[PDB]
Amino acid sequence: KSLWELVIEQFEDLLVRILLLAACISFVLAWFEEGEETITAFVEPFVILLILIANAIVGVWQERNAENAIEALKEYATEQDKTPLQQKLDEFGEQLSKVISLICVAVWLINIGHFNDPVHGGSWIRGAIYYFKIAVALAVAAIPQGLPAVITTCLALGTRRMAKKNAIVRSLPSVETLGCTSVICSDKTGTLTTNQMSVCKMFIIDKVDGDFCSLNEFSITGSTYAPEGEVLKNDKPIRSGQFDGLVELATICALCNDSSLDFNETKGVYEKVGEATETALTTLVEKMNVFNTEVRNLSKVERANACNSVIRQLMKKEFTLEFSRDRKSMSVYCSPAKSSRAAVGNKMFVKGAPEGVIDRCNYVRVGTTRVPMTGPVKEKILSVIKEWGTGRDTLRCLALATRDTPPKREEMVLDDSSRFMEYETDLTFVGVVGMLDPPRKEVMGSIQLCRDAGIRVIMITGDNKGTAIAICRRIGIFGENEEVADRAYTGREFDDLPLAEQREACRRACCFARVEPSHKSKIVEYLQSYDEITAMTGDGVNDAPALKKAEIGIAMGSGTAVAKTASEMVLADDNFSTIVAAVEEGRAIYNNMKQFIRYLISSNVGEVVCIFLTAALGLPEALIPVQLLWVNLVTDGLPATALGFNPPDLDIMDRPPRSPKEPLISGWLFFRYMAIGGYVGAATVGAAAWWFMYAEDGPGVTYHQLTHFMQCTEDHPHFEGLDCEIFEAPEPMTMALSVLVTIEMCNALNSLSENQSLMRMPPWVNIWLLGSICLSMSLHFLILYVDPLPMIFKLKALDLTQWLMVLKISLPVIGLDEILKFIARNYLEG
Ligand SMILES: CCCCCCCC/C=C\CCCCCCCC(=O)OC[C@H](COP(=O)(O)OCC[N+](C)(C)C)OC(=O)CCCCCCC/C=C\CCCCCCCC
Ligand SMILES: [Ca+2]
Ligand SMILES: [Ca+2]
Ligand SMILES: [K+]
Repeated sequence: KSLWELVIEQFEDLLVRILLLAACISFVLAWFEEGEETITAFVEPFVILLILIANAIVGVWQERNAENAIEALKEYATEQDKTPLQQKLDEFGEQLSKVISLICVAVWLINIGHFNDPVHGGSWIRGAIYYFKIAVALAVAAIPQGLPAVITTCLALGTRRMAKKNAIVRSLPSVETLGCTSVICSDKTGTLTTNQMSVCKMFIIDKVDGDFCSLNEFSITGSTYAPEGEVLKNDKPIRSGQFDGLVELATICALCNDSSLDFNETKGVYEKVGEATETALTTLVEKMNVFNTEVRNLSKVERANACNSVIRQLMKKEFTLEFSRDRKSMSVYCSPAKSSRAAVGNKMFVKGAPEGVIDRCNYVRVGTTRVPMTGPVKEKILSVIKEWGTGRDTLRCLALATRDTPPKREEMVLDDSSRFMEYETDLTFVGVVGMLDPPRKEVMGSIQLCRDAGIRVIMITGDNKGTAIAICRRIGIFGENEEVADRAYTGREFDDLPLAEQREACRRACCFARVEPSHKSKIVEYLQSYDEITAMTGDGVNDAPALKKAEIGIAMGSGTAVAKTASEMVLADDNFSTIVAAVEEGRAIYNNMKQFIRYLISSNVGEVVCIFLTAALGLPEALIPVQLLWVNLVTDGLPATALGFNPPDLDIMDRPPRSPKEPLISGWLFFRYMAIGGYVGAATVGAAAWWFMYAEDGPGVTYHQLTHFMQCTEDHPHFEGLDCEIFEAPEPMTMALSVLVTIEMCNALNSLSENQSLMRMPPWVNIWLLGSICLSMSLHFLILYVDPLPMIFKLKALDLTQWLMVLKISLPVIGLDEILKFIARNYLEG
């Protein structure tokens, strides 16, 4: 059950029922009076009922549009769980219910002296019932009904829109927190950058003298997974079969990888089989072709695996050593089979992260030579390792080596992967392949959007800290000259920090490189310590316990279904930009709720000001009960509902993330409610008071007469030349009514955005609201001009002259908010 539904939606229904009851009591009592057997006696109950029918029709169509949105999305627990927002809306509704109740009792109490008035027949009871019908009808009107159905729509409206932007939400209460997101922690590879990495640069050993180590760098072209491209040396097109060093490197590439290149004929472009990393080497082999096999004549469907198949028989893989996270490399054992190359012994190819394959290296091959890995051969090639991955391109270096004297196959463990590393201690060295994946377009811009939004991004990659930082500088996470030695840590560094110092690091960090699986859950632990709403991404099962600890666990479309199920939202895009585009939508929905609430509260305040003002001033009452019901049906109805179709605001990603601690209504916003409320409630009684004092063929009276109108029968000398029954005239009541309905249709236009002016976001930015306004307006004109109708609601037709007065009075309500929305943008926001 819902506390808001119980105290507002249901309470409003009982009020209508007891209102109708009050009507039918007046019906029975209007029999014992004389001349009251007229055919007007049934009219009032017949209207309160007839309006209740239309108010119900609105309810049905408002519920039918809500259940459809939820179902259209779905198509294509000991009762103790509620969102902080749901706890606030239920606290709100309880206050509104209580406040309106006191307010309406006060309406009935301030009219005690008006009970025995001659207008009621001179009976105290007959008047005491009337003002009861007033207070109750006001209570029905004042109540902001329809909230849950409008939210339910918006909640599913954005969800359909998020799915359009590849953002697939697991749960619905999740999207509320998406807008409150403070920190977005995301994996670099696959998300912040596409998985289309190819080998663009590569270098090997050229000439070696003590402290004179020379390198032979190469630059390959064609960063697509295709043999399209030629290897270049010093910007000079040279065949790969011109250097003996490329021979050894190409050999390891095609033998250590388990990646194929199935050219899909229907695609037209070469595709990828296996892993993205290893696939690049396969494309590298074809683009090099040191064997100088016939290339062009081989068809598109086989060329990709052509030069790759030349080595499939040159040697043959015996067994392949698996990858281990500790060693950070992998190896194959290849005794030359079917090639008569077994006479020249057998070798062992390895492939992995530089440092591991260099520290555990003792020899450096020079084309077809062997040299003991000394000092200069190490530091003067690892300088290139650094300057490659730290430059403009930010390459992912991958050292390639070979073991000329491998341990016997008669001695090898397989159940223990930690032993694998010990089989790779002594080996030669060939070269290193520079490899890059490109960051997605405008991630740098999507990073920017977060910064403006006050949302912090934290990168979690597997690169070294040097290139990890270089990546952040490329995508604007870090400044090009900012000292980031305080905002970037590694697995070894973060663990070497004091426990209390570690959480302090998470208050400033934006990058993490070479990270243990346990750190992700350990970072969320620290981010939650600073009370930050954390959106964490993941792909592996190592991320699984972290996607439950984080506020918004974010999975991957290409990721395993284990994380996709145990998350709150899944990226079918595998894009980082999808994360923030879904954050934006989370904010857009909450704003749409605040526009809905603002319109109702502000307007309905005036409706309460209206009744209280005329009573406190001494003016003839502006509204009878059945008119108050018409105000509600027309303003609290379709126009307010269509407010849930407002477009996303403009100042949406510039304001800081909304805290769950923030009250539902701020101080300024409450004042803003009262101000607009204050005006419409005064502008409506000033409309009726205008008919009296200043209107043409509206009996011009002094303000003093109008205030003391009850003495008209007595004060003949003070009310000379006037008719006492003119204070019961329908024209002023029509002016008050027409203004109130118009000024609320104008106030609806104020709720297309919270702070953006109507100049920035025009009234036609929401067509559904325009139609709603048109409908309510035409419906009001129907009551005024279709002859049986004005008699019923005690109204008279308005001519063009006094319809313009309605405009002159109403339209400034747009003017007032524009004054306030100006102050909000320029004196509060920024
Ligand atoms: C016959 C009956 C009258 C009917 C009235 C209908 C109201 C019409 C609604 C809108 C008309 C706006 C046209 C004005 C042209 C300005 C263009 C526009 O684009 O405007 C943008 C600017 C502010 O924008 P900014 O933030 O970018 O510049 C701030 C940035 N910086 C500080 C660097 C400059 O102008 C703003 O929007 C300010 C807009 C305020 C204009 C209305 C104010 C008139 C005064 C009173 C009317 C209501 C009184 C009720 C009670 C009042 C009590 C106080
Ligand atoms: Ca209402
Ligand atoms: Ca209203
Ligand atoms: K979670």
